[PDB]
Amino acid sequence: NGLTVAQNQVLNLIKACPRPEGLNFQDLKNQLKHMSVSSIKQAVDFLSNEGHIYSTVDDDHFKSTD
Repeated sequence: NGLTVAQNQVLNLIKACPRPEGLNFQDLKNQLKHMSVSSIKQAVDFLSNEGHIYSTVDDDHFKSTD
């Protein structure tokens, strides 16, 4: 899909979560234990800007764009 392994790791987790509130940054850290905070943030920022994910009504959680 053009995304890097890191970007896909983050996107796949967000996609795989059907909960209405989505995943927060702590959830990402907890599930991507081999990825640094900076690397996760880098991937999230990219996915957000590209439009693959968005921040929910709650200012700190992430969901996949349908």
